[PDB]
Amino acid sequence: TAHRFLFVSTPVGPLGSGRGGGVELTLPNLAKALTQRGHQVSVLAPAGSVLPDLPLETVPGTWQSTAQSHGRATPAEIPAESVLARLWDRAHQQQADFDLILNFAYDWLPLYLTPFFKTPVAHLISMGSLSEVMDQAIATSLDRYPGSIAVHSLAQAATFPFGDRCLCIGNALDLAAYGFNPEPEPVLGWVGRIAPEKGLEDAIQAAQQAGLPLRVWGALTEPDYWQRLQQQFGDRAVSYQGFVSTDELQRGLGRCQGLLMTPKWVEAFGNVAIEALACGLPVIAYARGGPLEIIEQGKSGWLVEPDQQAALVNAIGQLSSLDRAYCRAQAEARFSLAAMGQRLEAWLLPLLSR
Amino acid sequence: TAHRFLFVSTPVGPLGSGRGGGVELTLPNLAKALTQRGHQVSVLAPAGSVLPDLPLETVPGTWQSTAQSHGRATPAEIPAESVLARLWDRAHQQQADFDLILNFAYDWLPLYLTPFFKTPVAHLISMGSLSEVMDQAIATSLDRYPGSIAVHSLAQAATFPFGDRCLCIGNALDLAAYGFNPEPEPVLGWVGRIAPEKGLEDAIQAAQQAGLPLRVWGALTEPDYWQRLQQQFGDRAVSYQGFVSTDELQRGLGRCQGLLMTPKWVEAFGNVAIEALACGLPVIAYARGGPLEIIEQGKSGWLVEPDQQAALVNAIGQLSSLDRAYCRAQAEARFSLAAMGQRLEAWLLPLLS
Ligand SMILES: O=c1ccn([C@@H]2O[C@H](COP(=O)(O)OP(=O)(O)O)[C@@H](O)[C@H]2O)c(=O)[nH]1
Ligand SMILES: C[C@H](O)[C@H](O)C1=Nc2c(nc(N)[nH]c2=O)NC1
Ligand SMILES: C[C@H](O)[C@H](O)C1=Nc2c(nc(N)[nH]c2=O)NC1
Repeated sequence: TAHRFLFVSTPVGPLGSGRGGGVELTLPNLAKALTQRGHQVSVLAPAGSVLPDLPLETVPGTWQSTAQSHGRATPAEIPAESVLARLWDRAHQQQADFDLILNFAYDWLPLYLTPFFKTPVAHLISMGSLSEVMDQAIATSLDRYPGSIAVHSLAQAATFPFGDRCLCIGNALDLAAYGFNPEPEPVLGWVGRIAPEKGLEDAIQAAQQAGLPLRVWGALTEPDYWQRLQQQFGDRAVSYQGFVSTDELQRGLGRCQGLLMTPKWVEAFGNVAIEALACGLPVIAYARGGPLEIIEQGKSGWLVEPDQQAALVNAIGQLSSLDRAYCRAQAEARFSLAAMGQRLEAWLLPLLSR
Repeated sequence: TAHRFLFVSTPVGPLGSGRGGGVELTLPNLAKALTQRGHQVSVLAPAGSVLPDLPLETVPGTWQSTAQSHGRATPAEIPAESVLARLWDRAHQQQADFDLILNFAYDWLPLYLTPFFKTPVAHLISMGSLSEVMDQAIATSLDRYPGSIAVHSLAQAATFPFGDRCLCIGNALDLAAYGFNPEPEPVLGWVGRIAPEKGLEDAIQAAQQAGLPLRVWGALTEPDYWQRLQQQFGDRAVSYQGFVSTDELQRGLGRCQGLLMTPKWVEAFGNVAIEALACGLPVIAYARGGPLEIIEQGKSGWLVEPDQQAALVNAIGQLSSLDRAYCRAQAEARFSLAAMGQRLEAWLLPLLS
């Protein structure tokens, strides 16, 4: 029997701006996974948002500040004109139009509201543990609503004390949108929000030492940090490609011999890793966080000692030995929408009948 | 036509502690105003709250930081282990046991939560405008739920641009606990924190120029400040008579010929003037804020130019122009539990469905 789902997006910025990071890819991909199984999905998101094909409703208001820019004792914050508050008021108004509401925001409010809704609310947690108030809000929702919380990786789950009670769903891509490129140019790629946690400094330095140009795609979400990188490395240290659509990303990224992933934080998953593999691009990453669950050492990439420049330079030197077709094959075997649709249904359907 | 109400207290501290502020007096007095009319009132409050005579359930967690400590653009905040959040989760769980829920907290969350409740929620807003996020939340609940918001003073109300749509329910005391003293001693009273920047020097200086000792009730935190006062004004100018518990306050304050109210504008809202009037003590207050609405000029007291010693002294010299019995009469007509009960029923009963 087909069901009706409402997906409520992240409040940090509009879908398509890049402010929401990987959520802006994950949400529509999970929506596609369900619509391909016959369900109806609608989306609620901040004003300015764009989404192909699906019903979308947008709500004006002030964006949430990013959780990772605050320390562990920070209170939850609700700004004047908050888009997050507005989104949840609207969800509540329309709750009887859906069988289940799926929250994508790493915020206290929607977790707190869950028992205030009649319709069931489930939560996909995008990041590892960041704050006491969030840890507690997730715990409480789990205590009352077992099975209602999903995560992307076991490494992510292990950052929380209750991580074994979270379901790991991994992630998936719309594989039809990615072209396999068997013949790369002698250049490296890096893809991400241009934000301190992503460690772009490390990748610039490693590419310069390896002697290879670095092409950078990503949203300029932190203009102060971007100017600091310019101050340190100069304006000609990276070739900046802008923030681009999935179709432009996959064409550009496919041309690279490898994707460097150099996060300062513990990455929960890292959509860009699976996007690279989908284009036949091997991934060099630190052996920390989600990439440990994505890459196969010496087959689809390199997992190197965290935070060591020499290891990254060495890995760059061993890209030519990896089979790009193998990377692509791994993407097809593991990261399909069809398989995600199965995992979503196994997660969400039992929450409808209790 | 009796109903069952749930009162949810302020999250700034327990009831009985002093941190609850004016809510310490207001919530029990409004509850009595309703229980004396045959309704049932239960209370939810933070851990450590004490409230004789009413069903009371307490909730653990971190106190909310005071709204006045934050600037106008600051977001609403919910701390880890928030007592405010826990209060409202617990109210929601038990909402079907009540006809109406009355919020006393000057906080974003309860206003926002109002449409998530099936049971009606009303809000008694205790302060004037302090932030954008609180102002907008009150506006929204007014637009969606006309008549659902009350204030204590017509002024506080005017600090908001939608003030005209708030109901003023005024203020109440348990007048049966205050004795009328028709014959005072030749002394003046002052009630407040006994701390710098509270206007105490202004009052001592005026009483002294007028030739009367000053008796004070309140909290002392800095004994060095007390010594400073004694050294400046002489040890006969001012004396400490107690703290502010109702029985000690009513016994002591009624002996005064007048109460001097010399607060800074921030703390210029209301309560102690009605305690004075309830004892038959006329009030001499700076002519700003809450006292403008409470005192009837030249009848129950004198409203004077702020920060001017000559205006206090002139007023003190005209305390014999004022009828103590009339001060008490005004208290019984405006500030009784009976009169508050009437205003509360007028406010809250139309909101029942
Ligand atoms: O030019 C770009 C650069 C990045 N991205 C997207 O940015 C997201 C970054 O997500 P990831 O999970 O790698 O990191 P997060 O930002 O969530 O920490 C990925 O989904 C990319 O597809 C994009 O659409 N266009
Ligand atoms: C990085 C992750 O994909 C996502 O960009 C984020 N979501 C959120 C965030 N911060 C808040 N407060 N809420 C979110 O939904 N920071 C980052
Ligand atoms: C003045 C009022 O009676 C009461 O003392 C206050 N309540 C509150 C406050 N601040 C917050 N956040 N919430 C309250 O309920 N400050 C003062």
